Amino acid sequence: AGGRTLGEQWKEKLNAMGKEEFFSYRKEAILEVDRTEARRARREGNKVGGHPVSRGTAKLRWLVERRFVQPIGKVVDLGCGRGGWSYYAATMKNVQEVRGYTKGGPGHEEPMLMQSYGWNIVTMKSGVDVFYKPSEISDTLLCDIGESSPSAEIEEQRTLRILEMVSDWLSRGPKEFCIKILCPYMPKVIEKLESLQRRFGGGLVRVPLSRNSNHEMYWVSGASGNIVHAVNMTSQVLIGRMDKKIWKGPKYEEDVNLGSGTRAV
Ligand SMILES: Nc1ncnc2c1ncn2[C@@H]1O[C@H](CSCC[C@H](N)C(=O)O)[C@@H](O)[C@H]1O
Repeated sequence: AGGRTLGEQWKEKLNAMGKEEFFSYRKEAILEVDRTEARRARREGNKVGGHPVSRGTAKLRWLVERRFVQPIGKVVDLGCGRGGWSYYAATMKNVQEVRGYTKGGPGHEEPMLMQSYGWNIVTMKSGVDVFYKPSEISDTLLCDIGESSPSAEIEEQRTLRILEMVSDWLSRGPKEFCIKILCPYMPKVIEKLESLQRRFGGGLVRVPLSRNSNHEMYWVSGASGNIVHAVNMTSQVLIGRMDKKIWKGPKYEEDVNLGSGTRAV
């Protein structure tokens, strides 16, 4: 097929949007968690109330509850940030260890020290650029890296780089995985994904907690099916939410409770 993909058309229409229109559209009909108590928790220094460190936790929870991924054994979390995913994985029955890597530093999130349930099996290391980290054995591989750009070409290249690095870690045998695809609608990214699906399996899913201001999808081990179809479906939904007559806003949802306490190691 010649011409632009649907996702590229979405991207173009998104780039043309004015400030006010962008912030209404961003959350139109999306799923959102109420982070109010988690923000007050952060500022009180409450590490034992079960409040997630970020909105990421809820996204991994959406996926795990639908069995799109089932964390087990040694979990590696690439781009762990504050630890939203690392700490949620540590709450999972058959997870034994969680190792998170993240760059940190100015402008970026440092891992937060929490006492959510299983906190004692989490080890997050800041100051790590994963593109230069030699792969290690894992049973579960998580990766939540992807910096946005108005250019789909710049996003395409970013995504491919992630896919190349992710393929390394996947070749070390993890059968459970969950990987953010920044820009899944560009032809080269599709080509690579389709190849990766042949070798490692899985499928691409859109998480409804994602904002309409991005087209991020997760390549997850528990999913299957035609990648092109899944992607186009998302483009169509995101486009269908554009140019709304009246903005109804997001559907709110309760945040995840991660509890507290250590677990047997
Ligand atoms: N090359 C790189 N190496 C390590 N971390 C990176 C990186 N590029 C971006 N990052 C980090 O990856 C993080 C992705 S957002 C992390 C969200 C996390 N899953 C959660 O639930 O909290 C950002 O904090 C960013 O600092």
